[PDB]
Amino acid sequence: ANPFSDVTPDSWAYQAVSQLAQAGIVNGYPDGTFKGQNNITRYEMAQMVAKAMANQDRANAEQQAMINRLADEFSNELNNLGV
Amino acid sequence: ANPFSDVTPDSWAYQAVSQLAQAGIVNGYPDGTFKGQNNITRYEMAQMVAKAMANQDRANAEQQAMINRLADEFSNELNNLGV
Amino acid sequence: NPFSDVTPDSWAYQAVSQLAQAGIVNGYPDGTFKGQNNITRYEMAQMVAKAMANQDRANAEQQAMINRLADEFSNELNNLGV
Repeated sequence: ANPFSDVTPDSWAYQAVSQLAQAGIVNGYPDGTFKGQNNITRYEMAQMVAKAMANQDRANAEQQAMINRLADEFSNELNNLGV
Repeated sequence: ANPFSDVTPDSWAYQAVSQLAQAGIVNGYPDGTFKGQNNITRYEMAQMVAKAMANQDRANAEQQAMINRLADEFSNELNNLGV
Repeated sequence: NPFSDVTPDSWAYQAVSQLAQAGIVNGYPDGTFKGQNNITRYEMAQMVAKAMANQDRANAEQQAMINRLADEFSNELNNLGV
């Protein structure tokens, strides 16, 4: 539940956002976010998910499915952000 | 407007925050932000505006007027941020 | 304003400095603690919130530092959902 606990590189959600960054759908994230094996806070993840949701129409159907699932997973932080 | 939708370089607000960065009033933003002509999210723009409203003592009369206009234009995200 | 500054003179800046050195605070921008630059209350609060998320790493006085930071940045932490 804690918004500044971590999401780890071995998790589905980390790998999802990292792959959406590979795709250019996630862009504009703080430099070094995907560097090495550093965790990402749920709050930072949610910002990346919110931006992907705004760039949603450019995703393939599989990526749209990833965004949909991420949006559920981070709904509490997304609501905090006004999304 | 979604808080993580994009503000484009043609918008008054984009150009104003870029000018405030050149002047030093907006500082401490992500590197990359004003290099070239890439979009900035409303949420990041709002963080830059909040910073300038904190730094508004540095501003000349015309810059203070710009900042006031910006705080209006991003009032929704500024309210989310607690500004 | 959550984006008003915290200076390097401040107890709070130095405490998060110390906790980052201790490894309790991580994942902050690279230029955060260098060049004697101020930190916004917003970025301070994010680091404090990681310190709370990791508070089981801290000893008694580091916990006391975390507790004091959590009070100091309570408004920003609330806005962040913490």
